[PDB]
Amino acid sequence: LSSSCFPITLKFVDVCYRVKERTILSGVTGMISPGEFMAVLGPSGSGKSTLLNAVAGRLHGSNLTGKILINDGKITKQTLKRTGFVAQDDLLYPHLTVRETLVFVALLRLPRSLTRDVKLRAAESVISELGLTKCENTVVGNTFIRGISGGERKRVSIAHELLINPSLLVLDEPTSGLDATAALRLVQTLAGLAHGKGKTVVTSIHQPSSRVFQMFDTVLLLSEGKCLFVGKGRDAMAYFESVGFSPAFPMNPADFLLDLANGVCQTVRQTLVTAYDTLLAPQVKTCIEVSHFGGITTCIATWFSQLCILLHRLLKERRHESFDLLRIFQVVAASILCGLMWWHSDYRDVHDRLGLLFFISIFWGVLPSFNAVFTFPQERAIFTRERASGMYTLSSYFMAHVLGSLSMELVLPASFLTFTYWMVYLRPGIVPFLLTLSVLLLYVLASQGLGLALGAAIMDAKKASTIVTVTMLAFVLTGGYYVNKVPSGMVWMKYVSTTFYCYRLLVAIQYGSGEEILRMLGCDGCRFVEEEVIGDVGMWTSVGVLFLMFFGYRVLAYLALRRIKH
Amino acid sequence: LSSSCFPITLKFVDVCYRVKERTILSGVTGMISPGEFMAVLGPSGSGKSTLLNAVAGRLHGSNLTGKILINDGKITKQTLKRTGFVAQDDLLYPHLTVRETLVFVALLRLPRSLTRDVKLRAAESVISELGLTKCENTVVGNTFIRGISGGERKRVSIAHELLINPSLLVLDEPTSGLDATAALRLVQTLAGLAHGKGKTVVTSIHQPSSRVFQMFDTVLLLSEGKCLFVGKGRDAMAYFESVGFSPAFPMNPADFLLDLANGVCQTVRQTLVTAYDTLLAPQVKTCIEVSHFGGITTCIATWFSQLCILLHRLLKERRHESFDLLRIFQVVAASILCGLMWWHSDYRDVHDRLGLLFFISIFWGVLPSFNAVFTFPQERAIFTRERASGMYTLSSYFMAHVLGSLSMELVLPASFLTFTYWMVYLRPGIVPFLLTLSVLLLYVLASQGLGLALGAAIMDAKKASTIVTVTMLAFVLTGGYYVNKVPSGMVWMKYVSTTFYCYRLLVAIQYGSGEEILRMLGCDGCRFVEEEVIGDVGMWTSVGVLFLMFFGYRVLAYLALRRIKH
Repeated sequence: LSSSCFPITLKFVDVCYRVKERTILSGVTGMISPGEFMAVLGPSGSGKSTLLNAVAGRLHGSNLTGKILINDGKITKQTLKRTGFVAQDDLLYPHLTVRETLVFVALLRLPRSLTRDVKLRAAESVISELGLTKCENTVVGNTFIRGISGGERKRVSIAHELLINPSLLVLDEPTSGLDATAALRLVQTLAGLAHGKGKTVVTSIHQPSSRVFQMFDTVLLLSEGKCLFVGKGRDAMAYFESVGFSPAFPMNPADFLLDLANGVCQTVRQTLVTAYDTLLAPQVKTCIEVSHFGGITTCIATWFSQLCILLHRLLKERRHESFDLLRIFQVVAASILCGLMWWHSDYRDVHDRLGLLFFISIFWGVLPSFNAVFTFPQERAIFTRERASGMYTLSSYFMAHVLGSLSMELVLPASFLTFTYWMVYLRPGIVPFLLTLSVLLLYVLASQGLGLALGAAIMDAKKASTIVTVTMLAFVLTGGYYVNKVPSGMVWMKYVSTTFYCYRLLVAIQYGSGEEILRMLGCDGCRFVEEEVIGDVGMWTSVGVLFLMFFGYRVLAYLALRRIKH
Repeated sequence: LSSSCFPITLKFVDVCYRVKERTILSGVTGMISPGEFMAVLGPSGSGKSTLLNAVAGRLHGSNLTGKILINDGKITKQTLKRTGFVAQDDLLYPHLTVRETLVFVALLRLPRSLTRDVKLRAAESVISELGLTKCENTVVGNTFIRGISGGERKRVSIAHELLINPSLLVLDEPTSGLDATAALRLVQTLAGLAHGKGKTVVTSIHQPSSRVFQMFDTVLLLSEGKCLFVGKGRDAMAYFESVGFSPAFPMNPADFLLDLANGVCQTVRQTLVTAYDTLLAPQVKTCIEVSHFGGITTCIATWFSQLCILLHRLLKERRHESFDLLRIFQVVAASILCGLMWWHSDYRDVHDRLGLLFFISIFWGVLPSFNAVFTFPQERAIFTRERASGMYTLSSYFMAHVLGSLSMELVLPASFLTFTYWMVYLRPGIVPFLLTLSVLLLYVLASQGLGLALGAAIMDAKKASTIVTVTMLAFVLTGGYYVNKVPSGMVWMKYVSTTFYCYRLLVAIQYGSGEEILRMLGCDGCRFVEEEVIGDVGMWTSVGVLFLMFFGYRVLAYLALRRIKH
């Protein structure tokens, strides 16, 4: 909102940064007043992006030296309520629209003390302020999904920070990758935020155009971290002229200053360092000195409010993954092939029924585990950016993925079984169908948690697609169908198999405790119904271990995500 | 080489291009003399990239109008021996070094009449000319594999065209994506090719810097396709000044001309169109008028020379795919799991041996088919660019992929079987091992050709990874192990299965024509060795169909690639 926008007079004196002892900054000094649009200029590797991260307050410790002052005071936690940092990379969900993106951010970022209709009025007030009205119902997209323009993807990211009404806006190269005229209108917007709304905007332009440079108020030019010039942009050429450096051909003045910052001026970098420290840097240093200024029920309902908005956002986005048309075709074709190869099958052919019930165990253990290993690596960049700026606390983020995957992932196994239970002539009745559906859906969830835990432990999505393939290969081979005479050192491995407990449960639903197909076959091929259809584990032992793998593989996925800060 | 470089005086008069009736060009007229470096300026959507494609001669037909003249003559096939087009996207193989990239191109592009030591001297003469000596042993890489710089990836692509010694070099936005100083040294190189080597260079710079614009000789400025200015770049500001358009603030002169090309000059596009057609365009038009100028054994050995260089290049590149460390681990872990679950297995346990030999059939049919479906979609951009510029003719390209996949893809199945033949206690002897290895390697090749044909027919690598999964699901289910009582309408489907013929061949090698395990079991469970181990197909019928699928799936992969021009 365009009120007085409570003022921030940012100062920094003697900021020195050293990473390992490469000095990135070595004595920068300046101050940015309210209503001022500063542009930080400099070549690559000059310390532009490091000075802005120290201005924003997100490079702390003993690597940093010097003082950064917000209204003659240090950077507390109550000053970072009024500071907004727009990073260089825009991390957005591609399948949300522009209005849906900024409504969900306005419900998570703005305080809970406000009404819901107030927080939708704060999201429609940054769409019109940044000029996002014409694209507000268009999806965001990415390089694959076609969506909004490249200059409007930057305005969606500035709108994430403009929702909390910051007094200081720090942008890290916002015009990089835009056009010539989309980068001019972005600088026209950021200058209007400072001149016409009382903010303090500081940004770092990479290679300014001719009329882009005409829009800055103040310019700070860095060579390798030693700050050649601080002052008005219309006074930059007249200073370097009366130290002895004038251009020869018609230049963009932003091309002339970046020539001096390298020391490639045609007819000097250490000449301009001492020239700054004898004409201008005393005058800046006096300006630093002259300028002188619920209960336990509320934190539970805050968690359930954050979960319901995160679940509602995740369902509009992660339903193009679950119901991908190449994923539906893979289950539709498996339903037709399973229902044609075992069409009107006989329950007295025991060896064919057990290969039916084992193919269901292979297919619905390999397929949910392989898709779930991409869930957490794909959103590591969006989670880290949005958890750092408030918005959630990894308990509501994780539970919105746990609850949002019990919903989307159960539609396709339930449609597989409804199709191929009555064509394949499995055990008739409403009760054996609902027990077969209950065991299959509990197995799909217990096998999905194996991929969630491996994807959270190995945050590489390709290195973990190999470990879940080797793990599901050992689970299928010990599931109890391929090998009957297991060697003595390998009989333990079936008890950690997820496929072993689903398959033993499906045989107990279809065949019982033997003794009814023994009233169909003689024997009561005699031990072929004494090691295959009666088994070893009970029915309640097999159910309780599939529940221990449902809860246990998602506790391990939480603890894997808890250690990364990612 | 820096000789006289036989001169090309390119002319174009009244070039009009219309795609569907959007006019991209509407009457461009100019001429580029030898020893001249022209820069084509203009905003986006102005017809820069279309004028250069018409200059290079790669937009022909009736969409184009007007004349393009090379030394007062039309564009034949003998003038495109001397024209080199450097496109905007650089399509290189990431695992070759810079010297290996330009040696393989020098052996394929340069004529066969030369000696081999001459063609390595022509590849080391464009590395030093473009200044690629310091990076010549570094791999090229991409966004994933770390390699050479972004400005050196452009110099590798200019070296592809500088190998044939062209007289006319056409570059389509070469400084796009580079730095400020890497784009200056590239223009310094292209100006040295025109000024110091007698070439005719014409390029289209997107957003020139201040001193980049000082390096052009002539400038052609387009608005939407109507050519506002043709002349020297040092005379561009003085022309627009004396028609009534001077800038107000210090500008880069390339920013001022692109302002006039849009009609956004501060204080006009149709004003400058007629101003060009009344002062300069007569003067150009007179300059168009005043300027006035083995046997059948050799084509077989040319094919085998192209095959041997394409095979040698493919082995250095496609061995990081075949011997990926996550692909070796998938086969090493399957060897240990197969050798532990069937450790010292008994041949009298028939049902366990048949599940061993069927797991080998599933694993080595699913794994080569899925990897082969990415082979041809991944190189569709590099094949289309390099087949158009000579270099090969799709028969040597396809046979270098057929022969280069009988080599790399057979190492990992042969190591699987050498490990798990003697631990699993399969049939002892040198003869049954070599027959089991022969059947497995012929099955790996017949199953690899299924993925090659599906990847060449569907050039989407993700849509075809789904069809090869559905196809291999129908092949495993009809392979003869899961279902014994197949319904009557589905017994035909096993005869198109690749898995059916490998599995029937493995059972015939291990068990013979029954009758020797019937001397171990009584019966001669009686029909369990009469429908499982004796089967239906013979041994020579099963071998001849696996050969018909080896040759037949690669004829279909050739005919799929033959229709796309891609």
